[PDB]
Amino acid sequence: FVVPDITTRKNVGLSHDANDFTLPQPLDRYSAEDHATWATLYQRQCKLLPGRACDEFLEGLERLEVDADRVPDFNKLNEKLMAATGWKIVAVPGLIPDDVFFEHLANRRFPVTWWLREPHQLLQEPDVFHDLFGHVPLLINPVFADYLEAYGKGGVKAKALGALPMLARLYWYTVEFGLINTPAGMRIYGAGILPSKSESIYCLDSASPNRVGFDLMRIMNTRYRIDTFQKTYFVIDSFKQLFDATAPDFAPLYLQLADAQPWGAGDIAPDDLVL
Ligand SMILES: N[C@@H](Cc1ccccc1)C(=O)O
Ligand SMILES: [Co+2]
Repeated sequence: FVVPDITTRKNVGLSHDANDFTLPQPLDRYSAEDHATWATLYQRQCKLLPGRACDEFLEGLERLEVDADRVPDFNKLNEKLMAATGWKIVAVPGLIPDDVFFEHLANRRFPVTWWLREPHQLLQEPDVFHDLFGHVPLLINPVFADYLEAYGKGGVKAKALGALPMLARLYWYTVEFGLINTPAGMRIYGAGILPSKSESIYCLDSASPNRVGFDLMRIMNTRYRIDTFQKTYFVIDSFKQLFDATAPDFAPLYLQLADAQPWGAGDIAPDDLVL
């Protein structure tokens, strides 16, 4: 049997723009159970993350006043975020079209899935805990925020050249699953890792995954999988290094990559700096 997925179930009776796919955050749809689920996830992660999350992330939670005991009011958070870096979050029903996503980032709007996972499934699909808790705190960092805006603006060129998957790989291996080295050890900045109960341990503690120095061409030539822990994590030295490394013209890189065989998710390339 085919049954409606969680995105369809959660958005019953609600609407989305056919242009920018936003809706006002439906505060009335959050149950007591949702706020409790948020509180449980928030508590779990805030216990686990010290000494694992990069310090900028944990500071962002505090400076944005991300609620510990309820699903945050997006408008209230936006007061703090707009003052910091001129960004705002917008509510979306779930996954949105790539062009809309890029257009949002290009305009300093970060799309956040409004609804929350059920306590039964504390998942695959992005929810508000992943999108808000995982992605938003680093937007208070001006270099990271500029990186996301630049990434957004880059969507037009990528789409024109049939290279959106190459940009998607870059996003995945930085914004979603990135690690950052520090003198105190490796830390986490990827939004896919920070909300997780188990990958946050594995990515720093396990001998299994490869930890490879960031390399733009390598990353855009590297496949990924969505339903398993990462076999490779890419490591930056700073958000500045990441912004600068991604500032050159990607057009000739895309054309060269278009004609190449990509690395598998678990491969170590000949030129990898393995850490
Ligand atoms: N430099 C890229 C744009 C981009 C910036 C930052 C991240 C990703 C892409 C281009 O020429 O299109
Ligand atoms: Co994400």
